[PDB]
Amino acid sequence: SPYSSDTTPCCFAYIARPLPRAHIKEYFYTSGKCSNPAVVFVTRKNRQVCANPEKKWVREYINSLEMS
Amino acid sequence: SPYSSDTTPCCFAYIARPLPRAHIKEYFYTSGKCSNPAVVFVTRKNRQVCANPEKKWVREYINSLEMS
Repeated sequence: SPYSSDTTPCCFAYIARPLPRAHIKEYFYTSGKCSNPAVVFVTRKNRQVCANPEKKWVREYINSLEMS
Repeated sequence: SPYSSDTTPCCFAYIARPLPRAHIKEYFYTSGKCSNPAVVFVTRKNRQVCANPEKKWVREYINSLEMS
């Protein structure tokens, strides 16, 4: 191993309500050292949220962020 | 469950070298949704590090932080 001496962002919950696209700084996926793979929406307040890719608005932000 | 819709800080690595007590803002333990329970030293740069309680300097910071 290289040097993964840091905590791992593992999200297991899934907020049913969507978040404000005006406060979603950046998100990212998480898995491997987690019970299940899920998305993580981080706002500008360093607030990490858990979102499942099986929603209709979750993949909406992931698609609006990773544009072409 | 209440509302744990956030990522979980799970540390599995253990830095062999100690950290600078002049940059250790605050630390905390982590477990439950993690493969193993470990400590987490967070500096002022929002840098989360993993430290095991089986070291000689790790419990040193945890004891110097949770004074009486």
